[PDB]
Amino acid sequence: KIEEGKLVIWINGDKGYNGLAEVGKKFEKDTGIKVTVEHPDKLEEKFPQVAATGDGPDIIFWAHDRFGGYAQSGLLAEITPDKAFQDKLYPFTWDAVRYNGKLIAYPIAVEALSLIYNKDLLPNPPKTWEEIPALDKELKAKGKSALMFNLQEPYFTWPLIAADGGYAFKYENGKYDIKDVGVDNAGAKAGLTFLVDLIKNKHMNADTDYSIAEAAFNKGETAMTINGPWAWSNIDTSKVNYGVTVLPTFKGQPSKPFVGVLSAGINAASPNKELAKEFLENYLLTDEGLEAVNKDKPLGAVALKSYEEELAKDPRIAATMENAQKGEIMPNIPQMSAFWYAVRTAVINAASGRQTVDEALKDAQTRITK
Ligand SMILES: OC[C@H]1O[C@H](O[C@H]2[C@H](O)[C@@H](O)[C@@H](O[C@H]3[C@H](O)[C@@H](O)[C@@H](O[C@H]4[C@H](O)[C@@H](O)[C@@H](O)O[C@@H]4CO)O[C@@H]3CO)O[C@@H]2CO)[C@H](O)[C@@H](O)[C@@H]1O
Repeated sequence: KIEEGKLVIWINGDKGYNGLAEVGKKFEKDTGIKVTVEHPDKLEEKFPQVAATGDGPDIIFWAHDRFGGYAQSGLLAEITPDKAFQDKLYPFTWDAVRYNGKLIAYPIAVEALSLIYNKDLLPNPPKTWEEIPALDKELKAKGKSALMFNLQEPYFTWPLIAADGGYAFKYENGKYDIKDVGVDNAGAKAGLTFLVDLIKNKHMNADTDYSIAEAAFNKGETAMTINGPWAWSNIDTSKVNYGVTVLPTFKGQPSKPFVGVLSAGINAASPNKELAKEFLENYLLTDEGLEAVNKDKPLGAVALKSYEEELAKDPRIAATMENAQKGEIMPNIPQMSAFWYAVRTAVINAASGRQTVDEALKDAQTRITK
């Protein structure tokens, strides 16, 4: 089901697909081949399924953490750029899309969660997690709340779990040791207990998801939320007077978000590798290609140095870079998806009272290490 002569791109629904569509149109305008951009639900799970058949998109966008597993299944072409092109992007973004010494994708953007706050309702954001219960009780007196964020997805809670010492896989020599997993140590247990105490004492609800939290913030019902740059767009249309700052510390330690590098990989089963390379290197990864996407939903701190130089004056980009620096670049090993599924279950079970914190995280460590 090759087709040929066209490009099909999958990208997640939260990202600037309509912008990327613009960039596709221009490529189609001066090259003649059509580019259809789609955003299937559950594309990152679908990809290893369809592309296994020899079908699916020519180009697949997702954070880099999924890209080791795809590479291990031989689903991605090795990419090949001259030293000149490589010099156009930041080096650490290349490291993230290397699997077994090979490059498996092009880096586009560096993503890190920030604290987003309603300046009108809250001139100074808290410096610490510990001062959030008190802040909530003040605000509830006026029918507002302190903080709502998506609790269904472990990506949003990880920064608190990691803060006092939790980790995914220990980095040994050049390897991650997949048997040394830090989701059940004292640091992780401290962080998840805190969150669970926030819910027990009605400072937020176990059921809050991405939509609930986004609506509460953008209507001015909650003073704070935790999200990444793709969310800024929807806030601007609400005209809420917002700032974007460092995440609060916990026990004196910085919150530590897992940093994701938005990457684009070429399906090894594509009859269109050359057209794919062309589109990416010469259309998308230019100041003009990147701004068209950014205009639709912001990318974050972008991998292309020339555009980042223009973006870096923005205090939002500055905050994004400050949280990224306190955080850690995710592994891209195949075991990352196993990690995520276990942790997701642990958080949801702990937050809902189905399990104690200690039970939840012990299960997760057992599930991850086999
Ligand atoms: O089991 C039901 C759930 O399973 C599916 O979600 C899985 C994904 O398949 C895994 O890849 C992983 O997801 C990670 C993701 O790989 C990682 O990048 C990060 O995702 C960010 C993204 O970087 C960022 O750009 C923005 O889009 O937000 C994403 C988080 O929403 O974190 C994810 C973990 O939160 O793990 C999940 C299970 O957690 C399926 O897609 C789900 O819809 C389903 O709930």
